[PDB]
Amino acid sequence: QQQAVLEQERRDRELALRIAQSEAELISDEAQADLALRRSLDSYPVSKNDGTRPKMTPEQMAKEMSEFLSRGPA
Repeated sequence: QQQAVLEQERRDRELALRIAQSEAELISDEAQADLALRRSLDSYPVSKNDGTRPKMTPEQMAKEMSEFLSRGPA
């Protein structure tokens, strides 16, 4: 198991050191940008499908005022 605990230990330190030295140096911005790009699944733009377009229809203003008047005191 030596080879295991050995390469595992040495490696562990190496990486850990890279992340510590990198994050501490804040030079490895490429990683953040990448992970951020892959993490931003919402990369795609917005898609209208609810009808939130200008012009308040009777139903809208009605739902707003109705919901407003009906709420509570303070």
